[PDB]
Amino acid sequence: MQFRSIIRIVGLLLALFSVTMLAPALVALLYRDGAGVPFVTTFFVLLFCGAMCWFPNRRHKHELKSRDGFLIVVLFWTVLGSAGSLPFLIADNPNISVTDAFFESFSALTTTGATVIVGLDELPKAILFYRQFLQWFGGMGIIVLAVAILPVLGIGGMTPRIAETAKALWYIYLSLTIACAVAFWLAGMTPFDAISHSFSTIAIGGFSTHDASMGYFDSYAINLITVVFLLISACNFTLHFAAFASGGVHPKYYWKDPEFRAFIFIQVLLFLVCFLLLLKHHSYTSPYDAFDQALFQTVSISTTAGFTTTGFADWPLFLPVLLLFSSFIGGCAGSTGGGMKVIRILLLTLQGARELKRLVHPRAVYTIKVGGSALPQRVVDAVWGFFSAYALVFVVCMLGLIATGMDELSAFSAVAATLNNLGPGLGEVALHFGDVNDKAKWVLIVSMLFGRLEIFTLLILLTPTFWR
Amino acid sequence: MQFRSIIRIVGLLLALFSVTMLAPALVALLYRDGAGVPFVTTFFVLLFCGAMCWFPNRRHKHELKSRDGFLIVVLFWTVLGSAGSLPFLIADNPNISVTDAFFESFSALTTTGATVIVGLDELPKAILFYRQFLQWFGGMGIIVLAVAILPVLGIGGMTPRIAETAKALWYIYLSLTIACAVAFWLAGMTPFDAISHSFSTIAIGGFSTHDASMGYFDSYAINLITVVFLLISACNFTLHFAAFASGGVHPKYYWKDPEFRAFIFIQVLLFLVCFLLLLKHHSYTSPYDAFDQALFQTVSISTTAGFTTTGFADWPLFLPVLLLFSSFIGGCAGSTGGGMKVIRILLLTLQGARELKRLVHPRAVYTIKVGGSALPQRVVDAVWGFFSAYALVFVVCMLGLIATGMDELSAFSAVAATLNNLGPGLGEVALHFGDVNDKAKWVLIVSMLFGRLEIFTLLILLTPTFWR
Ligand SMILES: [K+]
Ligand SMILES: [K+]
Repeated sequence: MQFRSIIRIVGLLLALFSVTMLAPALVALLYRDGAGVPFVTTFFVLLFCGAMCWFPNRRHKHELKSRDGFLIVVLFWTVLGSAGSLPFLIADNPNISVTDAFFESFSALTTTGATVIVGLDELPKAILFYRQFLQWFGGMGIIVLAVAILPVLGIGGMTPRIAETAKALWYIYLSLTIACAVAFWLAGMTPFDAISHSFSTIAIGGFSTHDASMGYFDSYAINLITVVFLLISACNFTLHFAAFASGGVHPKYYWKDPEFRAFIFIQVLLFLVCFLLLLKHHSYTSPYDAFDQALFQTVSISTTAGFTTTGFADWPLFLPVLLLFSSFIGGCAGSTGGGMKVIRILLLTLQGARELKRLVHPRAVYTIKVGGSALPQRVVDAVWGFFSAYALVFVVCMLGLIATGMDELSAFSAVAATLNNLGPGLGEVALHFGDVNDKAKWVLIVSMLFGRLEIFTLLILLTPTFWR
Repeated sequence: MQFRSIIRIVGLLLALFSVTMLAPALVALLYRDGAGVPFVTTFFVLLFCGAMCWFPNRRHKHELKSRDGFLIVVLFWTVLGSAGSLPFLIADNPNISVTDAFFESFSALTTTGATVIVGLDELPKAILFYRQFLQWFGGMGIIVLAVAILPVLGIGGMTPRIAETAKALWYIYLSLTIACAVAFWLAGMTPFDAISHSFSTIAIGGFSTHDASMGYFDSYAINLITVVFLLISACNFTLHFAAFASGGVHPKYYWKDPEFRAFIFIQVLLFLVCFLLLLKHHSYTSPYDAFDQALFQTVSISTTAGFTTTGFADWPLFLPVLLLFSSFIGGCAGSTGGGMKVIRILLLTLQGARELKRLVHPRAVYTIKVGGSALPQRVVDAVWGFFSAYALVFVVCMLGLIATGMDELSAFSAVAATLNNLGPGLGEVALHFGDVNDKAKWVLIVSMLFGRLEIFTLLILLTPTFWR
């Protein structure tokens, strides 16, 4: 099991985390205020803990088989998500509840995007920043996690070299959060509203400074930037490594990957169906606004990002509800997405197809292939075993949220907002957490843990056969 | 393709069906009234059609491969369900709409149990009978269909001998609808309310004479009979053939089958969780009533029967919603059930299990086995390919119902009531069809067609590769 060597990397992360608490405090000094003291408390609070899991240790046992790696990523999200709830807890200045602080933290970390703190428009910019930061960080926590996770769950798609992997990611990540934040600034976003939004935009997070997210400034120019960098960020960073470990070698590098392709078909089709139905029901008086809102939504909520510019005014009930299911897809694998990713669908619809044909030609031998042949005994089994589970989780979560207190259709929209790391409600406009049954807030946090770990990795902790 | 030889069995069925229209008319002569003339019109109306598909024919081409059988059972339910809407259409005495007549017919035939005609308490007993009959018939239509359907979709669980199969079923069927109807009569049900209820009870139908179904007479004695014959009927007739092709050879014949076992565990556990939560929230003042209602519900709605004695008074929101998901199981295979049957779950949870283990011991070779080993390349693929489809259907149906007009959570409860051939609503008490958006009534009819054909057999009609 090698518990020790684990607690050591926990102290490494705890400690490695504290060093972040400064960036927001740097802001409660620079920007106005003076009330970002709860970060400097947190900085010592956690800096201290870290080197107290790591000092009574110093024991690099490397790898340590399957049963360790699982336990690690669970802790990674488990712990650093709990820590995050400290500056909220402490800084009882934009004073929040405890479950609230936890929620607004885990949701911040997991690039989910679900808020319990309202009236954030006028807050301390050290606290406003901390919220966007955790998303930008968690955002990294995923891409490097979706490269050192393939050794386990993410198959069919080390110790001193996994490092020089992420190393590369940092750049793709950094290039984007700047390439964006600048483009956002030219849009006219205050520098702070350009760097705190370009944080939660690459991370498919969903957090905003403004209370009404991208309701923001009605600028088609901003809504055009976001939608672009969502599409980009929502598309698999190992394909970016391809376009940008060389330079102008980008072209067909993308159009050649089928998941990237499939994803593009889905985005065009989804927008089509959404944009056209905005015009059938005359939801806007200017077929331009139709274009604006339709295209933004089918992209932000499709990719499990979570940004919203509409209340869904005269929008046909259909469109949100359709958009609520969209979130079950969105985000190529190895992206910042979160629904059972693009391929898992792509595959699913192929593996299902094979099944109908296997009804007419029960002789012929088909083998599900993407460019060159999946593994119809093995990876095929993994996909539509994951699906089932995904649904089993969803059903238990909704059923536990319904017991917990809150109503039927809401539990529905809540788990759907959480499990796909989406953020908003989206059903029949009932979309606001925070003042939810408190027990329910926990069910919810434990729901977005499932969505981030793609179920198994954490589902397997309950197994009997994971314990020995 | 052999179209001809098909249209011939259609005329055989149409005609073979007309001969039934007399049984209800026999009642509009015996029982009071005099207004069961629309049955005798129907009797000639259809008797005529039948021998007009079958006379310009007489061409027994036998079997005719896969692509015919599929087309047949589709027509079976498609046509005989349309005919059924005739005595309703005609008998504009308990006068009904057209989509209403079709709905109240398809739902009657498919042992679904969803009604659009209200105030049926005081109606012509020829029409009241016809409703229960269609369920009793359709009830047969399923057991003989789940024995001459294994040659196609129902695998891993002919022409002059498939006959002497059903032959046997008729008896098991007949024994039960009498064994019951008598027990119901001693309960005190009027003879007619004993034979029209013992119709829709074996057929896991759900239809009642009384408007408030088994609200009926508050007798624990009736609620005790129904629950028994539901459990019995809800359990796989080829296991009955075992206990009763010999006699006292019943004993472990059941307890040895794993699906029968699995089903029993689910019934006890479900009732436990339901019965105990009725006492935690003090929903009844006499822990006896708790026992009564809890046990009835977790059986009628679990097995996709659909009978209800409660409105769900002080019942915790949780329990109905939990019961609404229950309907996705219920009914061993080769029963009168309708959820993706007991095994499909049983298997599903096993095939899922195998998947977690395949995360820890990626070397070891597991093979999902029930008594002696399913086919981890083949039947396993079929199960959780069916599941996915089941969910795909559900989602499209709910999304089409939501477009069609009706609201979000209702569409949810409607498709869930239709696809599992359940009958009632069950969500947050909003449970009444009939006066629903009319287009939606069709989406609903075409939803319970899917539930009865277990998806594929009709899903495959849309295929490209089914057409040549
Ligand atoms: K999000
Ligand atoms: K039923």
